[PDB]
Amino acid sequence: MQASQFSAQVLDWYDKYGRATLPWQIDKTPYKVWLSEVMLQQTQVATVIPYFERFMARFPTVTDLANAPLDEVLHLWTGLGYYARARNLHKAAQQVATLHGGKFPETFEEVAALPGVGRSTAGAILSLSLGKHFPILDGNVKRVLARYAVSGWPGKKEVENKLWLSEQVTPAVGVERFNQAMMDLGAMCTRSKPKCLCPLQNGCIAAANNSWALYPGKKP
Ligand SMILES: Nc1ncnc2[nH]cnc12
Ligand code: SF4
Repeated sequence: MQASQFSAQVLDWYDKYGRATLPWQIDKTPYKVWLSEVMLQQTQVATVIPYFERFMARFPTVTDLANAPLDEVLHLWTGLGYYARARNLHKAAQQVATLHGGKFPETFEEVAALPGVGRSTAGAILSLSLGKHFPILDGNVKRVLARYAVSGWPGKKEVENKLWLSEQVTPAVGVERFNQAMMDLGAMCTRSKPKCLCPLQNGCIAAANNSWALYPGKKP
């Protein structure tokens, strides 16, 4: 499907079903988006909501998080699992306080340099909070794009580079809505039995061939 049509269809879909009412989607700031992305990396949205609210109440700013004892951060994280995220979260907060005077960085390199934040997460933080022109590529997005019929295992460098398709379909105008739409689409284009309610159904190769099971490829 033509890139221009891909982004246009996803944006039109988001405008009608794009439920952007979650806490981290209102009065967005790099800090709030970063915090939510880290919590959402390996935890379901329903579970994350109360923690996000608790964290924002206890740590209104990144400096408050940086100055808090690690033990307190880990205690509040209890129940989210995958604590390496919490440890990196605290280190990143301290890096922001130390290197950026407490102002969460708004430039890609400085964001990506934070512990626990990669190319995709950095792109998400800046695109969603400031509308900066960056594409994303998490598990949800890989699924949607792979189902352009990319059958290789994303674990392979060449396949990962191929998927990073994301750049081609991601627009600058409306990037915040498009990136959120892609994540919503992949989360609600599911692993099993996708609900091809999808704005890409008229051009998706997997849908046309009823072959979604082949994309993305599984670890060989
Ligand atoms: N923006 C987002 N909305 C819902 N689930 C997500 N998982 C990762 N990012 C997400
Ligand atoms: S049409 Fe179906 S398989 Fe294709 S992107 Fe949409 S949900 Fe996924």
